[PDB]
Amino acid sequence: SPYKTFEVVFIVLVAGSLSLVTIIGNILVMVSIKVNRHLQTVNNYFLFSLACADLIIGVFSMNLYTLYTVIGYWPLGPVVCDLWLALDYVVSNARVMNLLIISFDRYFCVTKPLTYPVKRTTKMAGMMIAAAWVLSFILWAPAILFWQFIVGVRTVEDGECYIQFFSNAAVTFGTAIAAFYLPVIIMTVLYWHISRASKADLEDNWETLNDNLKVIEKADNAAQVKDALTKMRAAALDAQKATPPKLEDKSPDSPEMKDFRHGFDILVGQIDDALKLANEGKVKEAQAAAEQLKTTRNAYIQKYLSREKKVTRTILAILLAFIITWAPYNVMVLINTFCAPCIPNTVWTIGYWLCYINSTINPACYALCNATFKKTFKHLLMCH
Ligand SMILES: C[N+]1(C)[C@@H]2C[C@@H](OC(=O)[C@H](CO)c3ccccc3)C[C@H]1[C@@H]1O[C@@H]12
Ligand SMILES: [Hg+2]
Ligand SMILES: [Hg+2]
Ligand SMILES: [Hg+2]
Repeated sequence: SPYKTFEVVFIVLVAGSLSLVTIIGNILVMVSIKVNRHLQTVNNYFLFSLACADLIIGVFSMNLYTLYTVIGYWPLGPVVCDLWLALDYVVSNARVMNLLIISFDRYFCVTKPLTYPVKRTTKMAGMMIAAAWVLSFILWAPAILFWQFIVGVRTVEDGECYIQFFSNAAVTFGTAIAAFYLPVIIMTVLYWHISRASKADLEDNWETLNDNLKVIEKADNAAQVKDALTKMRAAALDAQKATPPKLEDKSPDSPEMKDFRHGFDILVGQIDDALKLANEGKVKEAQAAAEQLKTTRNAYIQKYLSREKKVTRTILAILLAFIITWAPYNVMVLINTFCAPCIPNTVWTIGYWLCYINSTINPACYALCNATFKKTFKHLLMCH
């Protein structure tokens, strides 16, 4: 049997690789926040706790589950089985309520801007996270570890490992409704109000100008400099015709409004001088003209202040990675209520692993898309 042996070797290598990636990715996130004060924001306190739960899944949950399935039975005894099940459900429950914290915290920043942001400190973020881990422990740990003593008998036979009060299929489904389906519904409606609040005009023109200015700096060919120069110049004219939040509410004839438009008139003059050199053949000099643009922009940035579009996109990615990876297991629980043979044990293992995969791809939802995390990752990996 040369094939059944290769499947075991393939599974061990794939499981060990996923566990290793989950460990490294989440440690890099947690260490980056600790060593860089620029990453010590309220949002990253919630991501630190999220990466903290993902690290426990990669270290304990993934490895103990791989040993369980490869050997074919539970070899570590009943005590370690209860501790593993309790740790798995508490850490998972803390993740779900962590996503609820991120969703509600973002909801009150767009619906209560005159009240909530001033109440949004790292001490409040630490208390909400601490309360989430305490509530998760109280909900799952005593029931998983001590239900056998309440009923007075341990029905989990030797070599088996499962939650004892889940012997009733309807009980498992009620758990799926309260611990997964209801939270996902809440996070979906919360995001629906987030994207509708994002869907005012001054932030859209200034963000387009700054984003296309970076594209010129890191452009590989001549098509990326032409598209960025035109789309930025279009956004610069729409940002010039509008009035910024100026002090004292000054008329268009004021020296503040005249010099504000004059700052954009200098920028368009340098943009067309960069567009010229890009067509003369000095595409490298047009990229050197972007530094002159960044100087003029910085010389007249005192009239303006938004990365909130990226923040909303980041939350959606974190929520979708949670829904997509945890949905297959929960529909198996639903089908299990009326047809247990409809879900083979191989399908159960796959659905259980997909939930673990949520911890693997979670850092890639935000860390590999944020400019500050990338710079800190490079610094953590270079040899001093
Ligand atoms: C570690 N898991 C893979 C186990 C199986 C799944 O369980 C669930 O999806 C249920 C809701 O049906 C759930 C339990 C606790 C917290 C959140 C969800 C995902 C997580 C959770 O700890 C268990
Ligand atoms: Hg941790
Ligand atoms: Hg933790
Ligand atoms: Hg992702």
